[PDB]
Order: sequence, then C-alpha cells, then structure tokens
Amino acid sequence: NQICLQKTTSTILKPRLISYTLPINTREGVCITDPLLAVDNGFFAYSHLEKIGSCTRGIAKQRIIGVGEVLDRGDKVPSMFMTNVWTPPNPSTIHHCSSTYHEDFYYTLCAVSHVGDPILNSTSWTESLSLIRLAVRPKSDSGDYNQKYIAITKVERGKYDKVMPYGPSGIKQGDTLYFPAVGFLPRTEFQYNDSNCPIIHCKYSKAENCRLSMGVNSKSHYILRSGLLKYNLSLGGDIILQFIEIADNRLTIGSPSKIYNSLGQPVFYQASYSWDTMIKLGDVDTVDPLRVQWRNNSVISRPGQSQCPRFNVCPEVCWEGTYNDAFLIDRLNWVSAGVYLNSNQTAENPVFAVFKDNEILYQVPLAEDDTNAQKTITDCFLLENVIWCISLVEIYDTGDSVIRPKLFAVKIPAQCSE
Amino acid sequence: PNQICLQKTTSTILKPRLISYTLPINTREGVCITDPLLAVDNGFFAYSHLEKIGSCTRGIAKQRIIGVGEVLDRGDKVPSMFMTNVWTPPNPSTIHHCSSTYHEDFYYTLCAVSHVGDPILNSTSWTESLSLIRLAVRPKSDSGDYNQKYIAITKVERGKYDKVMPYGPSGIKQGDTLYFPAVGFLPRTEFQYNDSNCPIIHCKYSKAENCRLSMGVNSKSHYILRSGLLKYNLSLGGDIILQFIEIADNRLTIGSPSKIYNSLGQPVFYQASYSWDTMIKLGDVDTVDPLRVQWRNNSVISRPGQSQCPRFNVCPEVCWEGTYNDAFLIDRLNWVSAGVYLNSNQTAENPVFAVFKDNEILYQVPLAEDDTNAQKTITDCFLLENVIWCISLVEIYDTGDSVIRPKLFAVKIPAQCS
Ligand SMILES: *[C@@H]1O[C@H](CO)[C@@H](O[C@@H]2O[C@H](CO)[C@@H](O[C@@H]3O[C@H](CO[C@H]4O[C@H](CO)[C@@H](O)[C@H](O)[C@@H]4O)[C@@H](O)[C@H](O[C@H]4O[C@H](CO)[C@@H](O)[C@H](O)[C@@H]4O)[C@@H]3O)[C@H](O)[C@H]2NC(C)=O)[C@H](O)[C@H]1NC(C)=O
Ligand SMILES: *[C@@H]1O[C@H](CO)[C@@H](O)[C@H](O)[C@H]1NC(C)=O
Ligand SMILES: *[C@@H]1O[C@H](CO)[C@@H](O)[C@H](O)[C@H]1NC(C)=O
Ligand SMILES: *[C@@H]1O[C@H](CO)[C@@H](O)[C@H](O)[C@H]1NC(C)=O
Repeated sequence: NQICLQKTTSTILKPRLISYTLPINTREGVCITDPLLAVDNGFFAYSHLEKIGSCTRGIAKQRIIGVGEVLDRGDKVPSMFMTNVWTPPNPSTIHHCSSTYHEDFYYTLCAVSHVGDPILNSTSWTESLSLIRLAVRPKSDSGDYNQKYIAITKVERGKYDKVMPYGPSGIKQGDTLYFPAVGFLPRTEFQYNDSNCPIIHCKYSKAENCRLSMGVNSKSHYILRSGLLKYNLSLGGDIILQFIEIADNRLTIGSPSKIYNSLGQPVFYQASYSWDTMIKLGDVDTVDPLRVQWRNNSVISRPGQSQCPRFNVCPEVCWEGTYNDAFLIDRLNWVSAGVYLNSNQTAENPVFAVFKDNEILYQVPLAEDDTNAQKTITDCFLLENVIWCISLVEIYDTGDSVIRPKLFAVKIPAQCSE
Repeated sequence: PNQICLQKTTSTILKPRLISYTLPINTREGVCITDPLLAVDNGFFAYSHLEKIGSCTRGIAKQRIIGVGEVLDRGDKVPSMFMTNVWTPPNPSTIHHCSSTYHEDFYYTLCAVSHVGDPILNSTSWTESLSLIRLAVRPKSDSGDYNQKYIAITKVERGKYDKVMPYGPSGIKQGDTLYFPAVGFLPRTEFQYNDSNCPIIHCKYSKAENCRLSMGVNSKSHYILRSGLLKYNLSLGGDIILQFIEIADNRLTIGSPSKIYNSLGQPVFYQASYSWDTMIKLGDVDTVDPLRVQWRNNSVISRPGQSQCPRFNVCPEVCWEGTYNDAFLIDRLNWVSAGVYLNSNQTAENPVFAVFKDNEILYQVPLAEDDTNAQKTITDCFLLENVIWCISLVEIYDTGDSVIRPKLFAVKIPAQCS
C-alpha cells in the first residue's frame, strides 16, 4: 500500500459525508457539543452533549456515549452503525470523556463534577471518575456484558493532587489500557528552571513566561501536566488507575491529547493550548515513562486570540487554542492526515490536509472560508488496501435547529494523477 | 449457664455507657456522618459511614470509609473498640447500601455502586453494579491482597428478579458460605399475590388490594421489593457468583433493611417495618434457603411512622414509612431480645434501649432525651467473659454540632433483678 507522496495543488482529495446512525429524536433548538470519536479495528465510539439553546450557554439535556461498527457495503465508502448507547442520568456532571478499545468492549473514562468544568474550577472540584464498559457487538439478556459500570478501587496520582481524563481516545498494550489524562500539581510544588525557557531568540519574552504559562492563569493555584491514566485489566477485581506524566521535552500546559497506534508503534498528539502553537505530534518513545518524539513540524498550527496567535513560537503567558489532531499514515515519510483551521485568530475554515514536517502535500477545504469550526478528531484506517480517514468536525452557529458535528470520510489517494 | 433478669422492673437496672471507639482522625468542620453500619462478630467489628460536607441529606459526599477492628476489654471492665484496617473508596458518592459479614480472618462487605443515587428511590434508573471488599481484621506487614482486596462479583444469579442489591447492615456465615441481607426488584406485572390473603378481618377502612400495593415504594411503583439473602459460597471461590434467596410469604412486607445473625447456636432474622406491619419482625430462621422466618407474636415494640401507618398500626394500608431499629436475641428459652427503639407515634425521637419479651417490656432505659432526633439503630450483643454485653449504634441528627456523628453505646444486661 502506497499513497500520493508528491505536492499537488489539484483536488485529488474528495471528502464525503459519512453515513452514521444515532438514536432518533424530534427535539429542536438544540446544539450537539463536547464531541468524541474513536475508531479502532473496524469499530467506533461516539459521545456528545445535547444542549437546549446555544452551544455555549444552552442547558444540558442529554449525554450519550455510544459504540458501533465501521463497515464497507460495496459502495466502497465507509459507513457507521451504532450498536450500543448509554445515557448517564445527570448530563451536567459528566465531563472530559475518553474512550479506549479492548477485546470486545470500549472503555470510556469520564469525569464527574458538581462545580462545573473541572479545569476552570480546579480548586473547587473534588476528584471523581467513572468508567463505562460498552460492548461493540451486543447480545441478549447477558447481564453486565452489554453495559457494565466499573468502580475505581484506587487512584494512584503520585505527587499530583487530582487527575482527570483529558482527551478523546487512548491505546491498549496487551491487557493494559492507557487513557489521555492531565494532572493537577500545585504551583508551589512545581520544579522548573527558568533557564530552560527558550527565550534565546525572543525579545519581549521573559524567562518566567514558560513556567507561568503552565497554568490556566499566571497566579493559578495549580499547574496542568498532560499524561496517561493506566488501567491494568489483568489485575483482578482491583480497578486501579495510575497516572503517568509526560516529560519535559517540549513541555506545555496540560491540554487535551490523544494517544493512538499506527503502523505498529504508538503515536501521541497534544493540543497546542499555549505559546508553542505549532503542532505537537510524534512517536511515543516510551509509554511508561511517557516520552514523545515530537516532530520538527513547521507548517501546521492552530488558531489563537491576541497574545498567542497562530504561528507564534515565542514564550508568552496565554491559554488559547483548539484541539485539531492528526493521524500518521506513513512512518518512513512521516506523512500525517488531519483537519486544521485556516485562520490566524478565529476558529474558522476547516481544511483536511495530508501534510509533512515541512510540507503540506495536498489539502482540501471541508467547508467555506468563513465557516465556524472548532474541535476536530481524525482517525484513519486501512479498508482493503486504501487508507480511509474519518474526521469529526465541530461546526457552530450554522443557524439551524439541530446544529450537529459534521462527520467526514476522506480516502487518501494512491496516485497523484486526476 | 449465663443468666439474665427475667422480671419487669421500673427501676434503672440498665445503665448505658458511651463506648470508646477509634476512627481515623480529621479536623474538618460542617460535616455529617451518615449511612452508618455496625457489625460485631467473634470479638471483631466492622464500621462504615459516609462523610457529608454540609447537610445530612443534601450535602456533598466527602469521605466513605470502611473499617474493621477488635472488640476487647482493656481492664476498664467495659467493651472497647479499636480499628485495625480501613479503606476509603475514591468516589464516595457511588457507594450505597453496604453490608458486612465475617468469616475466618476477614470481614467481607458487599456494597452497591450507583450513579443515580439511592437505588431504592431511583429503582428504574439504577444499573445493577456491586462491590465486595475483603478486609483483614488483623492486618500484616506489606501483605497486599491479604489486607485489602476487591472480589469482582463477576456473576449474579438473580433468578426471576431483575435487580438485586445488598440491603441490610450485617449477615452470617454457615461453614464457608456467606449470606448477606438483600432485596429483590420484581416488576409488578410478574408479582404473584392473592389479595384474599391481605388480613382485613378487623380493619373496616382497609381494602384487600392495600397489601399488594404496599409492597412497593408507591402503589404504581414499577418494582415491588422483596427482602432476602444474597449468597456467596467461598469453597468454590474462583469466579465468584452471587445468588439471591427470597423470603417466604409468611407475614410478607415490603423489602426493608434486614439483618441475619447467629445467637445461641441458631440463626435469627430481623426485617424493618417499612409498611403497615408496624410491629417488630423478629424470629428464628427455620431454613436459610429457602428463607423461612418464624416471626414472633411481639405486641410491645413498634417503630415511628407518619399519618398513614403510625406506630402500633396493624391494619393494611398503602404506606412506605418506618425506621430501622433492630434487636438481638439474648435468651431463647424465654425469647428475650435487646435493642433500641424510638418512643414516638409519628416522629424519629426518644431512643430507648429495651430488653423485652414477646408481650412484655421487662426493663428499658432512655438513651438521649425525649426530643433528640434519632433514626437508625444497629444493636449487636455478645458475651465478654460471662457477662452479656450489647453495643448499639444510634443515628443522632439535628443539633448543629460542627461534627454530627452517630452515638455508640455499651450496655450490660442485668443478670439479677435489682
Ligand atoms: C527535531 O529537530 C532536532 C534538531 O533541531 C533533531 O535532532 C537533531 O538531529 C541532528 C542530526 O539530524 C543532530 O545534529 C548532530 O549534532 C552533533 C553534535 O552537535 C549538536 O550537539 C547538541 C546535541 O549533542 C545539539 O543540541 C547541538 O545543537 C548540535 O547540533 C554533531 O556532531 C552531528 O554531526 C555529525 O553528523 C553531521 C551530519 O552528517 C556531520 O556533518 C558531522 O561531521 C558529524 O558526523 C550532527 O550535526 C542534533 O544534535 C539533534 N538535536 C538534538 C537536540 O538531539 C530531531 O531529530 C528532530 N526530530 C524529528 C522527529 O524530526
Ligand atoms: C498487569 O497485572 C498483571 C497481574 O499482576 C501483570 O502480570 C502485568 O504485568 C501487569 N501489567 C502492567 C503493570 O502493565
Ligand atoms: C498570521 O500571523 C503571521 C505572523 O507571523 C503572519 O505572517 C501571517 O501572514 C498571518 N496569517 C494571516 C492569514 O493573516
Ligand atoms: C401512640 O399510639 C397508641 C396507639 O395508637 C396510643 O394508644 C398512644 O396514646 C399513642 N401515643 C401518643 C402520645 O399519642
């Protein structure tokens, strides 16, 4: 299997809107938010928060966490079919979910909070997690095989006060699952030498900017450190979660990340929520301790606001950015594929690009230039011999009754012709 | 060979004392200690509670603790309690209805994991999930798994019932098998009952349907509750399996918190009166499986209720009102029992310890005042040297104390009548 590996300005990329099923309702004045997508081994997982009003200020109505199957039906375009749906009782308590596949089940670790977003009310939030095990091929009358609620028996956080799932999906390594997560370490306990802040090429950048930008605000009580939550399924009835922090190599505030397996080894993506606006992506060198071999990427970034806009590399105290991930599709040329937002300061213009560390080979707009879009989650796979890529794109302020995310299906061309 | 005072006396032969019990120490304020549990067994004890910051009903769950220890006479010629092991589940809000039972060198406690709240108040929403914590009464050094372990229930053989739950403080052991107090959720549509069995012989304002409709939280309740015993055979303990045993038709009452204990050789069973059978339901178990209790013709002990089914109401009405005030058999030849009751027609007040026969209260003593709000009481009695002793945990509420918590008393049964 090979792909087009030459720079073409032609439209060799033709995005198609995938066929996906969901539970049916007749509700109106609704926005589908906090999305999730996790494709693995011909299966998928999907979650969202339904709001009665605006996508920002609406009242929470229904959270659904669902699993299913991706399929080819001779149309040679992937289709999605939901097989199991779980609807928690309290929409407003469920936060930052992350789904990981193993055996015949999707394990989704979510965060329970009665104060609000646990990242914005860190000090007020009391740590609480939840694990939902859903079967991708349900059966009839099998007690706690289709839907099981797993209870954490102990959470090893180490030096960290609180830990929380913070990302859409994770990997498996044998019978041990690794979720994207974040740790809440007090600022006073944070070990950082400002002599390691890269302000040796920046004028108005202070050496203190890196450290102070490791929390939501400069005078925050905690810093945020992205990492992994380990759930060893072979450890009997003790459902123990263990936190694994990321290393200092290109360190940035704890952001939503996603660990995935491709062509053998694992890969890691960390959203650029601070001053390192260029994409953070790379092969995981070690899963424990976590060390990522970030790519020398110079072409793909993310939108920001005023202090840290797109293509900013010099340290500043900021907390801006969007989670737009990318999926390795060829390790020998490190070609990745994903959706990025082609605007400097606003969340607009989604563009599916098959890019390299210093070159966007071919891209294709997924909407118009002033189309508002935010979080993108892209997972790719091999159907027969052709690489296909499913991309969930968050669209907002469409002026519709049921504003929904747009799920795409983009086949990576093999030839650079036509 | 041990003797007890078998005569009625208006004097104060009974002198209660506040027991010394050690718990892990904090210094936080504005807290309520709820969902208590006490179990005494072979000179050992188990204790559980839920710490709530704020209100005793609508407070934020802070700390669930599960504990075991030793009951010893340290020369003060009074029983004392000393904790040896503790476990603090990580999500306190999910732990519900816990039930401890002792075997060999461990206390096994079957709890309920729920994210909808009290499974009895949100029965249709509850997804059955159970937890089992094996704790060592005498811990050893660096002995992981020996000290604290979780026995994932794996299988639950409910039978004709949809959901099953631990619903009672303590249980017994028969050889290598563990019997926990339990409840059983049956959809009304499958509840077999002959309304002609509803005793409305001397109750003019009572219909016959008033018995079948009082077998649920409400008359239209989707589920009826039937108390029983969840079994656990350790002798084949590899892939643990729980098995429900239902209580017989004799004196059927809505599934209420129950207690099975061994006294003077044979098992005894106590069911709370959460419906119109306001009189105490106590008696020797004739057969554990099937569960058959030979309830007593007790005509002196009842429980506070409300307007419909108040204290000393023997007539079938549709009610779900009552408190858990158990009792412990102290003499079988004269069937004398010992426990705490609340002396108020229609309020949870005036806790009163009493040693009582079927149709007579021999001697009794007030524990607090006459207006002290008090709810649940768990009473377990035992023999220290040659003197019968009784430990009663009383739930005391409404005081405004910085730390509201249960009151644990130790009472010596008079042997000769002063
Ligand atoms: C992301 O980008 C970094 C670089 O920015 C990549 O890592 C670098 O890789 C180059 C080689 O490709 C390394 O360069 C080598 O450095 C040796 C020592 O000089 C370096 O010393 C320190 C580290 O020891 C560096 O920090 C410093 O800046 C110097 O660059 C040289 O001796 C080497 O020379 C040898 O090879 C060259 C090339 O053939 C010959 O001409 C020489 O004669 C000699 O044989 C070489 O120049 C560099 O050290 C690496 N940096 C670090 C920090 O490790 C990452 O690989 C890249 N990541 C991805 C995913 O692409
Ligand atoms: C998970 O637990 C099993 C059983 O103790 C062990 O054999 C395995 O190595 C563990 N895997 C880890 C810690 O990654
Ligand atoms: C975004 O900002 C950079 C600043 O270096 C600038 O070079 C670039 O042209 C800007 N892009 C747009 C679309 O304005
Ligand atoms: C409690 O109930 C009994 C029976 O109804 C009654 O005789 C008694 O007077 C009641 N007590 C009070 C204080 O009303």
